[PDB]
Amino acid sequence: YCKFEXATFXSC
Repeated sequence: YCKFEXATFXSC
């Protein structure tokens, strides 16, 4: 899986 912040994603 990949982590995200909605519209601020910056992981995975």
